[PDB]
Amino acid sequence: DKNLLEKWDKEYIWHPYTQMKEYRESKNLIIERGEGNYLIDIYGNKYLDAVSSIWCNLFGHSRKEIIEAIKNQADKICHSTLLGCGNVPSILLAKKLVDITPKHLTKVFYSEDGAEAVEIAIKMAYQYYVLRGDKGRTKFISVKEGYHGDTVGAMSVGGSELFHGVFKPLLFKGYHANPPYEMECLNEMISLIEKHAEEVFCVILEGGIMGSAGMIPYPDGYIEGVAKACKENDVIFILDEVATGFGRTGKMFFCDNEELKKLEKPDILCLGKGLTGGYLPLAATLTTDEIYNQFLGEFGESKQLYHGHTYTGNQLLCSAALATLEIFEKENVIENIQPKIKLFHKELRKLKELEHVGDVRGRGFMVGIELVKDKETKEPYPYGYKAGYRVAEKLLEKGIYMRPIGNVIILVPPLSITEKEIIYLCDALYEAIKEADL
Amino acid sequence: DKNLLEKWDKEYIWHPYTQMKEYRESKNLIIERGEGNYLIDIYGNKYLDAVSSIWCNLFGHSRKEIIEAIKNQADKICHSTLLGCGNVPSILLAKKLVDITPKHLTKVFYSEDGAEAVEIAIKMAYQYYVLRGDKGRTKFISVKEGYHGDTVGAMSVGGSELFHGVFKPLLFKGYHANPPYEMECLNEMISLIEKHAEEVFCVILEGGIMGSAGMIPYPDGYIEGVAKACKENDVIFILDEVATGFGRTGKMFFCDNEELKKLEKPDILCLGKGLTGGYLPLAATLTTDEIYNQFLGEFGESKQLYHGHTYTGNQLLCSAALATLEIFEKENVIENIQPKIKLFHKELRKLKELEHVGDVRGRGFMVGIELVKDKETKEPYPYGYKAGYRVAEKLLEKGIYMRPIGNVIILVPPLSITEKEIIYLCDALYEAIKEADL
Ligand SMILES: [Mg+2]
Ligand SMILES: [Mg+2]
Ligand SMILES: [Mg+2]
Repeated sequence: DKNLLEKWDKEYIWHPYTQMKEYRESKNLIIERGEGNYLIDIYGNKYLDAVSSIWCNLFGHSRKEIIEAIKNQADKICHSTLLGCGNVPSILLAKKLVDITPKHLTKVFYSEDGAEAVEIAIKMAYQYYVLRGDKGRTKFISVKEGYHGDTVGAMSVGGSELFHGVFKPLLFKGYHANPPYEMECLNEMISLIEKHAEEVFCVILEGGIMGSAGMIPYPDGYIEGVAKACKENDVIFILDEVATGFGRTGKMFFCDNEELKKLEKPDILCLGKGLTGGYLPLAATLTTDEIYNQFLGEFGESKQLYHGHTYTGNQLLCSAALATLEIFEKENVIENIQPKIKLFHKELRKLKELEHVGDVRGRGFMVGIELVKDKETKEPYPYGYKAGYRVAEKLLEKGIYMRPIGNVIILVPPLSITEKEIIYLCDALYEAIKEADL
Repeated sequence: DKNLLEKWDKEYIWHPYTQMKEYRESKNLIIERGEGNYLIDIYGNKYLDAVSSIWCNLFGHSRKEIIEAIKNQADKICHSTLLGCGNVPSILLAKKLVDITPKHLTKVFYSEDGAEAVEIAIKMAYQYYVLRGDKGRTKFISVKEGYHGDTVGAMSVGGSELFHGVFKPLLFKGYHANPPYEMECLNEMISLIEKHAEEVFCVILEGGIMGSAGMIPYPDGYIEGVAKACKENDVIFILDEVATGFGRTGKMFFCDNEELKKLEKPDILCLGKGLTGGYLPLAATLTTDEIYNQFLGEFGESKQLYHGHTYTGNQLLCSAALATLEIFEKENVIENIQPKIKLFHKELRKLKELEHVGDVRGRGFMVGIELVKDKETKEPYPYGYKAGYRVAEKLLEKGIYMRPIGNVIILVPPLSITEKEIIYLCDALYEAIKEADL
């Protein structure tokens, strides 16, 4: 009963990232099923998933290989532990993950969410230095507006003042450079690394684009310059590819970068979201043997990483990821998305001419369109104006689901998006921006 | 394949809570499938899952309703967002969760792991008081040896010195009473609540037993007196039932307690592990409307809880839980386990006679058996001696999988354990303790 579902949703669920007073007043999408690149609501209406269910869905909502891998695994066993035991799917997947990532990344620690992968990276980096005999390395370096998740460790190293600023008494402190967007901003970051090296246990950045800040790319050369500064100063470099990993930027991983490979950076890579093709929560933290080796010794020396929740390496999670990686290989996904990305960027250029479009930016299939009140001033709409949501409302009427962040329209379409869907998406966005009350 | 699986396991996976030096030297259980209460390894050998795959498995490894619920949901859709949208399974499950928990707990915020549920509880409690206009409530009260998970927020409020003590520079600070194990100890805790009330955003405890500390029960009346003290002193009380929820202690939830119900405590309840019957990572944080309502307002007031990772409310996770709750209701689980728990406790009594058993304690199906070098002194075995693992080795020869914590043998059997399996288990433990080098 559709009216009951709507009522129960508003009565019983406290939704993530949502002002519930407004959600309870509106007619919200309630999804019942999915086919291809489309979410289907309880009214039977179809919406193109233009943000990939928040940046995780790679191949659509009815991809048979991943669905069948889950069902086949559930007929064997859904979960048994990695605490002092092993399980088959987690072993096969760990080999695949080591093999598809840079050669210096050789060890796999599993978790469920990108934020937990980052918490684990933080704890490994911190404890590495303690075990290695370093003293006083209790701080970190990151960037303003960076985002790594919403638990306390993730929030500490993030720079998301709006989301996490209220929690400052609970966060551990470090240093934040100005948003990365050679350039004055690289120089600023190198200077911070050089100044604070001996007091810091890591530098952490996202994989070449700041997602939650509104899909802003790091300038070319930026991550490579930071990595080299980390190497020159004996600081661990953590790259968070929770959103960028698995093809979204046009490469398999941002860190598939000859210069980073040459530097053997990052020392720690976090993965999540698209790892399972979007169907289940798995994440991974991959490290160098150098980091792993510090935690080796006799049991009674108490040097092991005392971390790991219940469902670490769960077989259903790992079965979805195995199927995902198998798709990558068998369908030559990275080569096959190249004409689609090229078409997407070509189809976005006309948005630049609209009166309320300040900036069109991003990398591959991760794009933001920044709305502005005045093109020449660059002046923003007030937060309370919900300019991006005004655009989202118009897109919904044209059969497209888009979630913005503040003034930034976000497009993170599935790798499976068709050329026709791309052309439709950008033509609909053009009209939507014109129809919105801006 | 078997030798390669073993090699890849040791080569590529950094296992949770495991000294990898030692794991790489040993022959470790690699699980391939499950049937009923038994894990089946890649050699085809069967092991009774006497710890329920680390305290999550409720009904065995081949429970058709849960497996079928997962498969049926995967044919509709595996995942769409709860960020500003809804999905059907999460709605049906949220109503069921509200309905089966105490009546003052009316709202459901989903996550993947119990540690995240506790981080969310922390953040809700903290931000509640900021929004309500209170100043300086930045500390918490908990207990020494308590355990809430391994992310930074969970570690801060936990009291697990061995696991998390090295991370102290990254943890936010508070007050820890002495382990609840007795009126003297309740009075100590109440006094701390009275003393620090206006500077504290929560008191957090486990649901009636301290798991990771070695299955030590809180005395009867302890939780009730703390809850009453929280009510009388205007402090939020968070109860972590991640391990105790869904029948393990003999009741559906520890907080199904007439006194706690009358006090309308706890204010926030954390659930996880057995929620999905042990098959997938789902967790939930349930709260009162009082807490939820502080976060209501207009969008531009920015009062919403800016928390929620990608896979919040995932349909596969929620489908497993729906099936789980349905089993509870349709098979009258809580009434049916009562003679089995009584049998279990009766069959453990003989262990008390053995030379190296210091203590047999627990609640329902959560039991610890504390090993000691001298029964007269109660002196422990050194950490490095791994006395519990010595016992685990002998149990493994008898077709039983048990994971200890230091000197404590842990038994957390599935709710589906048969009377025959219970008698087998306790007789084998009796012999295993005798055979071990203690
Ligand atoms: Mg590699
Ligand atoms: Mg055209
Ligand atoms: Mg309730």
